[PDB]
Amino acid sequence: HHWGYGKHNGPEHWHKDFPIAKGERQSPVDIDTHTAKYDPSLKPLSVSYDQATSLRILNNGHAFNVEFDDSQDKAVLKGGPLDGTYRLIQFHFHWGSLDGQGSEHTVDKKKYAAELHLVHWNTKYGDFGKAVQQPDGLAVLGIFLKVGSAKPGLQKVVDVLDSIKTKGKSADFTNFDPRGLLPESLDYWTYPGSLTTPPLLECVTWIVLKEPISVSSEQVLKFRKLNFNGEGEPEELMVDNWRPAQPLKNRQIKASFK
Ligand SMILES: CC(C)c1cccc(=O)c(O)c1
Ligand SMILES: [Zn+2]
Repeated sequence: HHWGYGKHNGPEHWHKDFPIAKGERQSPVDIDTHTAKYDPSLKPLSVSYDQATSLRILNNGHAFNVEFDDSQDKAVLKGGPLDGTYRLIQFHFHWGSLDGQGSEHTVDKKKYAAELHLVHWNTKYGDFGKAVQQPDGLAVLGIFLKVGSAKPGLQKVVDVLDSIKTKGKSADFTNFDPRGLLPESLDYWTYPGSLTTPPLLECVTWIVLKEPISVSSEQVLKFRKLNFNGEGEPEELMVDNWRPAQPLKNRQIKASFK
């Protein structure tokens, strides 16, 4: 009876195994565009993905993760609110059963169909496992997905999903270029928060882009054909793998843009 996104093991239950669920810097949050503060001290984000090396795609039972070689500084995030260099380890999405929900962060209470998380860890901590123990360990770049025109740079991902339908399945996934998932603008909001799944550790500088990417209805429909279950177990569609907005508490969201 481990955590998940059902009635009996979903977000309202997580605090029993993971008490930090009710902590002081949990994610996601609603982004109130009118009360976010423009911060002129914030730097442009530096997204350096030209040498990114993707390796594998994995159904981990709650998402599909596209994994990168993080054994060197090949795909790094810097600048913005960060001090130091953060290496890309993996990206994944959170999505809904319907186009009107699926994002974790919301914008003036608006839910997008999905949210992309590009996960990076602070190289001064040496590895991801160590980084998650630290208040500045991770930098997650969050990008909203709306349904409309297809995102061509997403289709290679969509096309391999039928090979990792069930929990624990993996497939080789080389030469995928994550630059193909980024919007035009790197205008962002930023705040200190947490992993949005167990263990809910409070180790994340969130960087949420203002501009959504468009994906097609067919693209997101293919996300919804994945399974939470293992092969040979009863079929539970992998949908609604998002945590709702948490209390902002003693935090202010900062904007990079006016
Ligand atoms: C694999 C889990 C712990 C995780 C790690 C890091 C970032 C995320 O956005 C997320 O949803 C989940
Ligand atoms: Zn995530």
